[PDB]
Amino acid sequence: LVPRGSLTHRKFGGSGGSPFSGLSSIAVRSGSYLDAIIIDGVHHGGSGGNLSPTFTFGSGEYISNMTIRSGDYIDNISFETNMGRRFGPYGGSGGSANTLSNVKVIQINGSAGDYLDSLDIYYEQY
Amino acid sequence: LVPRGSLTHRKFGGSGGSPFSGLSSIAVRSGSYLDAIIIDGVHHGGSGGNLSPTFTFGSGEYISNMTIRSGDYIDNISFETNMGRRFGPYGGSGGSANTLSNVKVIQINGSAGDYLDSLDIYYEQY
Repeated sequence: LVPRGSLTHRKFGGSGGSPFSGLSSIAVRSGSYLDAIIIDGVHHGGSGGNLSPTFTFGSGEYISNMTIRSGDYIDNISFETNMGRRFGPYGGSGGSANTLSNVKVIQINGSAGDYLDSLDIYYEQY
Repeated sequence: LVPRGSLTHRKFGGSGGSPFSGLSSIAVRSGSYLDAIIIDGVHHGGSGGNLSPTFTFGSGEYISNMTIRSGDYIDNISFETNMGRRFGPYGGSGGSANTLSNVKVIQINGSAGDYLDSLDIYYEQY
C-alpha cells in the first residue's frame, strides 16, 4: 500500500567520526494528556501540565521500544532505548495503547496546538 | 535488499493542530569541506569554516530536492523545499555529486568529528 523502497535512506560520505541523530533529545509536558513534546529543545504543543526531565540520546543510542496511548490526542508516552534506558510513562490512562517493539526510531513528526494532537513516528522494524 | 516495510512509519492520535517535524532547522559550517551541520540548534562537527544562516522550515515545508557532493567527507550541501526555498550550495567542489529529487526528507543522521564525515538521509521518494 505504497511502492517498495518509497520510504528509504541513503548514506553519503565516509566511515569517520561519531554517529549522531537529528533526533537528539526529548522531553514532554503532561497531565492526563500530552500537552507538548520537545524535540532537541524545540517546543511542540502548549504550556500546560508538567515538564519532564530531558532525555538525551548517546551516540549509537536510540529508542528500541515505544508505548503510546492515544485517541484523538496523545494520552501517554513511554519508551526504552537499545541501551536499556527508560523514559516515562508520562500522561494519563485514557485511549488505546499501542507498542512499537524491536525498532530503531528515526524521526518523530506530528501535530500540536495547545495539546499534542498526533505523532508520526518513522522507524526501522527489526 | 531489506524486508518490505522494514523502514516504515505509524501515525498515532487525531486530526487537530499544526504539523511540525523533528527536523525543524538546519545551518552548516563550511569552507571547501563541510565542518559541521547544525540540526535544530544542535551542533554536529567542528568549529572550522563559516557559519551559514539558519534555515527554519515552516509547518508543511520540507526538503524536496537535495544535492550532496561527497567522498570520504561531505564536500557540499544544497537543498530546495516544496515551497521553493533554497539553501546553499555550501562547501567546495571536490567529490561526487548526487541528487535526491522529488522527495520529502524526514531525517538527517550522520557522523562527525572535527569535520562532517557522513550523512544518512531518510526520505520519502515520490
